[PDB]
Amino acid sequence: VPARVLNSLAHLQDGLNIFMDPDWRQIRHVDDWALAITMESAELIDSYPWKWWKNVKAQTDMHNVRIEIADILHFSLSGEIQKRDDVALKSLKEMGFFCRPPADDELLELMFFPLTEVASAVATFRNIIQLASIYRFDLITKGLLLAAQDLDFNLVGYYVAKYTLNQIRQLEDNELLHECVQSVSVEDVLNEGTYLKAWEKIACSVFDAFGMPEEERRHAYDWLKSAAL
Amino acid sequence: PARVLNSLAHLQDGLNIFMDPDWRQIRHVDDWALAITMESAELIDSYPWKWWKNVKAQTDMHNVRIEIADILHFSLSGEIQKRDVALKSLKEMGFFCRPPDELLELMFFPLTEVASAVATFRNIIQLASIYRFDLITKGLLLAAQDLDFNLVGYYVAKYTLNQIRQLKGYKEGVYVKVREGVEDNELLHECVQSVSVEDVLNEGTYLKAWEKIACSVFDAFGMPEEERRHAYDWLKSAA
Ligand SMILES: O=c1ccn([C@H]2C[C@H](O)[C@@H](COP(=O)(O)OP(=O)(O)O)O2)c(=O)[nH]1
Repeated sequence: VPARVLNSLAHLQDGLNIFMDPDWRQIRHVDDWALAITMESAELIDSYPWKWWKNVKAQTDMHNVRIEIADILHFSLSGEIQKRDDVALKSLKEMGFFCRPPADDELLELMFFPLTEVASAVATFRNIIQLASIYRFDLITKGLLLAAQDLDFNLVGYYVAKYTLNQIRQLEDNELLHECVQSVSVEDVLNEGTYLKAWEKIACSVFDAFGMPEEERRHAYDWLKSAAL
Repeated sequence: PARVLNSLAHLQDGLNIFMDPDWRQIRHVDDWALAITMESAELIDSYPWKWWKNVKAQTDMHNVRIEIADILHFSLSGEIQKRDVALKSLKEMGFFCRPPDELLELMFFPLTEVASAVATFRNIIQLASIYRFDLITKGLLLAAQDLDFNLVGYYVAKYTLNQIRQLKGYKEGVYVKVREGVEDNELLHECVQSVSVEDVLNEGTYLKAWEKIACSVFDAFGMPEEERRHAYDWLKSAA
C-alpha cells in the first residue's frame, strides 16, 4: 500500500472532518482519537464470542467486523493527521507488553491471522488499542488495511464509496455501496498511478447509483482531485 | 480493610470455579486483561465522551457503580491467576494519560465529570495491559470513595447475580435479562442498600452482612435453597 495512497486517504478524512467542524485540527486532540480507536476496537472485539461464560455458542458477525474496521479507519487517519519518542515502540515490545494468541516491518509481528478466529482477533485488536495508547496512528492505519486484506474486504474501495455518499448527503445503503466498489478492483484502488482514476470511478458509481443528477456535480469531484497532492 | 480483602479474593475464586472448576488452568492472565478492557469501555460509554454528539443527557452514575464492581471481579481474578521501574518508565514514556501514589498519579477525580472518568479508566485499561491487577483493585476502592458508594456491598450482590445467571442459561444464550424496562443489575441496588457499609467491612459481622446481600439477590430471582448452596458455602469457608 503506497504511501502516496495513504496520504490521499487522510486528505479525504480531513474533508470529512472539516464539514462536521472546520476547526477540528485546533479544537481536537490526539488523545481523543486514541480514545475513539480504543472504543471502536472494543466494539469490534464484542462482535466475536470471547466471553467464556456467556452465550459461548454464538456465531461471529464478520459483516459488522468489516464495517468496524472502517469505522476505526476514520479515527486513525484523523489522529495520523493530527499528530503533525520513536524508540518507545520497540521498548514496549521488550517489556513484553503487547500481546499474542496463547497458541510496517515493525507492525507485522503484532497482527495475527486468520482474523476469522477469535484468539487471533483479540490479540490483534488489543494491539491496536495499545498502538493507540502511545499515539501510533500510522501503524493502526497500516494494520487496519492488513486486517481487511486477510478478510478479503476491499477496505479503501469501501472508504471511497462511503466518502462519496457523505458528499451526496450534504447536497441498505451499504448494499449499494458495496455494489459500486465492485465496478472497480482491489489491486486498482491501491496501485500507485491508476488509483485516483479508480477512486473517481467508484465516486461516480455512487453518484449514479444514488441519483445525483449529472447536473449537480459540477464540483463534487474537486477535493478528490486535490487528494493527489 | 484486610481480611475482608482476602475474603473477597476467595469468593472470586469460587465464582470462577462455578464457571469452570479448572479455571486457573484453562484461563490465562490475558483473558483477565481483555475482560477489564471491555468492562472499562462499557463504563466509559456510560459517559458523554463523544465530542461529536448529545452531551446533554445525565450520566447514569448508579450504572457506574455496577460496572466498577464488575472490573473488581476481573482484577481479583487477575491477581489470583498471576501466581515498578517498569511502571515509572511507562509513566515517563507517555503510556498513561491525563485530562487537559504510583497509583494516585493515574486516578483523576471527581469520577462524576466525563473527562476525569475517561482518563481514569483509560488508565485502568493501560494498567490491565501490563497486568498490574494489584493497582487496579486498589484504584477501584479509591474510586468507590470518591463516588461515595459501597463497593464491597455491590461486589457481593453482583457476585451472587453472576451465579444466578449461570444457573439460568447464561452460558447457553437463554437468560431473561431485561424485564419490562429493567435490566438485571438494576435489581442489585435496593439489595445492597438494605445493609450498611460499616456492616460489610466489620471484621466480625461482615460475613453475616454479605450472607445478607447474597440472600436478597436470590430472593429477587426467587431461587430454591439448593441452588444457593454454592454461594452460602463459599461465604462460610471465607473465614
Ligand atoms: O470468569 C468470570 C467471568 C465473568 N465474571 C463476572 C464478572 C462481572 O461481574 C460479570 C461480567 O459479565 P457480563 O456478561 O459482562 O455482564 P454485564 O452485562 O452485566 O456487564 O461477570 C466472573 O466473575 N468470572
